[PDB]
Amino acid sequence: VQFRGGTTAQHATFTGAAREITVDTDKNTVVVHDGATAGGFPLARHDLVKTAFIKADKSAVAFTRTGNATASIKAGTIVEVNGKLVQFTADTAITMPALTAGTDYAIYVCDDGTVRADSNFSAPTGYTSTTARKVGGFHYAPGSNAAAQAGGNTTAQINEYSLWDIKFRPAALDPRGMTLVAGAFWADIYLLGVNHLTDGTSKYNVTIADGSASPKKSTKFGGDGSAAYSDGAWYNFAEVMTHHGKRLPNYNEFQALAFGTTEATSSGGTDVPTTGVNGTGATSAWNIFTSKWGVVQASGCLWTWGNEFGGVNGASEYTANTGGRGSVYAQPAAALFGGSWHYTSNSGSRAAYWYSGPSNSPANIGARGVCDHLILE
Amino acid sequence: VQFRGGTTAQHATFTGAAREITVDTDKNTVVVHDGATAGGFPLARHDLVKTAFIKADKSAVAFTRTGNATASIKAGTIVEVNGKLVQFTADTAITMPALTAGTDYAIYVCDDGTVRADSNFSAPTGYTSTTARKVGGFHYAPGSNAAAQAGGNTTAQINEYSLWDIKFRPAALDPRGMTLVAGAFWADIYLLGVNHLTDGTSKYNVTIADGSASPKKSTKFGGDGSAAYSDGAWYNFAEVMTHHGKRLPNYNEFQALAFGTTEATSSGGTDVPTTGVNGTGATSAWNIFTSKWGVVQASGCLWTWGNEFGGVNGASEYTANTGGRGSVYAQPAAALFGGSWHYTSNSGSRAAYWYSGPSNSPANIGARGVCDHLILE
Amino acid sequence: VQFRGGTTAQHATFTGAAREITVDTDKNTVVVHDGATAGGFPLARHDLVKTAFIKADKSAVAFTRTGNATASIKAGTIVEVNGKLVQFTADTAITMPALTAGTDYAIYVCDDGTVRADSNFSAPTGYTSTTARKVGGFHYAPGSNAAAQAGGNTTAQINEYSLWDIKFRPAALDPRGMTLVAGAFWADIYLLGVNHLTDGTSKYNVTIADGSASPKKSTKFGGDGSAAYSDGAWYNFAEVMTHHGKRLPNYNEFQALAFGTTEATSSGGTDVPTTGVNGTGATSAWNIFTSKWGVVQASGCLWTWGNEFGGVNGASEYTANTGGRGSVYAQPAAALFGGSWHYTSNSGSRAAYWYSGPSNSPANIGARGVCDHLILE
Ligand SMILES: [Mg+2]
Repeated sequence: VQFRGGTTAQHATFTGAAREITVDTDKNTVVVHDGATAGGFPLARHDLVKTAFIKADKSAVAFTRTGNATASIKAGTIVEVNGKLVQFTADTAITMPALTAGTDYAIYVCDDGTVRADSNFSAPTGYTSTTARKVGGFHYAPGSNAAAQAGGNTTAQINEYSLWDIKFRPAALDPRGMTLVAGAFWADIYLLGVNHLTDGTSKYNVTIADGSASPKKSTKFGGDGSAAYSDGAWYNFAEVMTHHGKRLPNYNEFQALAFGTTEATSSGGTDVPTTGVNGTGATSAWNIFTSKWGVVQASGCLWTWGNEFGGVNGASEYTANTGGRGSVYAQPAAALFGGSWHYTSNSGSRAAYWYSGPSNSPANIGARGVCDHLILE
Repeated sequence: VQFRGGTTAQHATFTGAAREITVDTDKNTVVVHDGATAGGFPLARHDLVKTAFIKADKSAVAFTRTGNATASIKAGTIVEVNGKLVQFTADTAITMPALTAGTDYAIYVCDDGTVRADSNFSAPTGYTSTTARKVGGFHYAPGSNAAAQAGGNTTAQINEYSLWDIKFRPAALDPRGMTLVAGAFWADIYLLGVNHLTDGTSKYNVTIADGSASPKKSTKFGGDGSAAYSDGAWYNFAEVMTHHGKRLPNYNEFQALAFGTTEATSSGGTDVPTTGVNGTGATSAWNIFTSKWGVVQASGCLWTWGNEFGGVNGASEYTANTGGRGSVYAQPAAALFGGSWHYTSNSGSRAAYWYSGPSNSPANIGARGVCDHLILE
Repeated sequence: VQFRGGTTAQHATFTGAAREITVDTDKNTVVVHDGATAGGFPLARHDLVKTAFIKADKSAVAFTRTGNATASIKAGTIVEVNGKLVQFTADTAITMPALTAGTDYAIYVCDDGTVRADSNFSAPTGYTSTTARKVGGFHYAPGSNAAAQAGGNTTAQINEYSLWDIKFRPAALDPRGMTLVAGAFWADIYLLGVNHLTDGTSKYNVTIADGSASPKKSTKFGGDGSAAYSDGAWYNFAEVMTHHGKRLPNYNEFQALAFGTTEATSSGGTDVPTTGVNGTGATSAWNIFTSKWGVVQASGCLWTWGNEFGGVNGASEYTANTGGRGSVYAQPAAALFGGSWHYTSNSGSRAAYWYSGPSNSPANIGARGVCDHLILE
């Protein structure tokens, strides 16, 4: 059976009988008729709804944490994948792989109707990137989020605030290793590592970048992938955050992201070399410093450079201290937040130090990234 | 009549005659054929266009203010609601309820083809949240926006700049009580109130939060809903804004949002206890301080904490003044903007004071929230 | 042939045979049936996918620069235009007009299946705004982007980083004359001009706005389109950026956008009056100062006001120096970035000067705009 049809031009002056259907041969679609409206009512090609992703509540993430190792996709979620509609009319359990402390996972909605997580961010095992659509993810943390203001524990579990989907996520290109702070913005769970080019800025159990162990030079600003910065100046850490679509925190962001840590407490000992791990000679375990949002080593471990200036100024004369990129005049200090291991009761979620100019590079200053919260219709 | 059909796999090697239609039984959709293309041309299921919202001009809000108490939805607006297409081919009047000074309203497009406003943000009277879709809203202000730089009047009316829709709105979760400043960002119409947890940050005729009447403690940062902060330090006001997905203004934002106020003028008297209402012993009525964008008490009433640091510094020694969350060193002042009631000709849209550290808490400092402008395709 | 049909209510209790199609006369759409599901499966009206724009990689712009004067639209791009689906299954060449140095172009996908650029931002020649859909654009620069840290050349060509589309673009209303810096945010290619109301903030070969040649007064803040500001104070430049949905850069943004310029080098001579053109008596041609991202006169030409405060403070007393909009107390300096023509080896991508209060207005300070990167699903 071949239906009556014609071009779009031929349809423009044609009024079909009520409930008559024709085919527009220019568009390769069906046109429904009502006995009254010239041109009828063309229907949409599936191609024009490719990547559709519809949630019942667009103001919240698409998933719910249901236990330390379990999560569900929410009722009312509709997903286009591989030419098909896949929907969930009730909260539906996500099939989990083996979960390993300090690892990010991607959540996929597949064309067989299943929803599943995997450590692989291209495709889950058993599927391809065609039959399985990445719609979100989460961080399986090495310990709990802070229930109050005494840090968390060392029981590996899903961080509820690290749940993201394609329309509810970090603005930064790579959403991995980040957590949503009070619903307002995203923070890196871990302090910046030396090998951030391959690891991203936020990775568990890696060597922390600071004034002595400088980060690798950004490949967007002349770096070759191997060379590190000559030192850990503010300029270099800011440049690295920019590379990854992030920034250093301001004071309002820092107090928010670090809330839940054990206040007026520092790591002790002589160093904090590694993310998510006890410091060298530490008197407090790493988990003492976990925030409400699951930010790890949120205070009392390393200072983070901030994206704010103020406090004491440098000399009122042109000073070439920017790594060969011009001079500064009356340069104010760049903020440092959080305290570090040797600062005893001065560390905390509002600890702030404004004496150090941006060219300074001591062993107890590193960085933590933040970015905007991206919500989409 | 049952059409020829089969699975998606069976369709992959099938080329129907030109204008033949088949049914894909995996997808439950129609496939159109052209006599040439194997697989044909699948059509889209309605489920995959749920929540569609299309405007002729996505760079502007979907509505036009047509009078003090009237507004229309713009021509070319197409809305999916309850499985149906509802569109407007000309500017179409919004059915209004009784309008009450200092109240927010939601605009709904309903499946019977009507567009209507209501004080209820779940559903308009006569409808449910299924048959009526919330697409936007506005603030019915207690007075006019400033036509020049002498404030506004006390004639209750729709604030044109407070019009928002789901793809043209404050980035903050709750869009109510906000206005778009020069098309650039949104500002709270009213100064922060004590009861912001229930009222939101921007509400007419409520008790203003300041250094003596501290805001309720944020429930995202340890608050129980009843307890207030011990004082009105910068830290506490910043924390409240974060709770609501907002922030304190910087200097560029403040001069923009306050433009239109009566410059070099203060409220006078001894206090400004309440939003949108005359101050205690005031020599100027509240409306003298309305900005071009309808920001109420924009200057000369209470200072707002700003999200900027600079000016005079605190001691260059560790000082525990953050409410038990660590120490500050060489802490710069946090900006204050706008002036307050006792500052005579020093108040204005560019009034700025940089002597007060963030731990200060006097009766003449409160806060105003701002957030980004969210525009979506 | 008229198909069986009825209202949506009549459909609710109707289960058609498998592969039966009916027409919902309320919706004017087709409903597919499966012999089991009451109500069947309504299909989507084309109206509900109007403006659909789907890319294979939503994290990147839709176009690729293939030469100095050529570009293609990427494979997998699907576009709704004039009721039709237009797609590209391979990278497809964009038809170019004559290209003129320092000019912005719009890219259109047309309903005849072609993709083409034009200097006109309403419609390309030969088409209307109905048959041709603006989907993006680019800047044809007067010289190359910096390949290293020695600026660029004077060979006119497409700036790859200036490529934008409707879902990958400056957050500012007008995307023209901007470039994406390290994938993080957008910067104005050119310094702010006097005639920014008609030209936008970023235009080639126009008179630069500075402390002597003040910008035209913003028409959103009392300007009439002809009057200029009394001087070039920080306040005025910030106000102009706000008008255009932009802001002055902070330090982290500035070092990023200016990277690639010839460091520790200034224009020389006595002035830099014009964008994209040699300075008056310059010892370095304009192209010496082109950044990696194609930011023109990025350093060593004019200082830009920054959106940051710090450094040396003004008197600790109320000072009416805001153009009649209140007084400032202990006002910190507003940052200046980049250096200017007379600053020899002190200029560069990290050059910063913090001695000048915002009310200052010398001939060697202007402004450059930045804004957020807008990525959409
Ligand atoms: Mg500052």
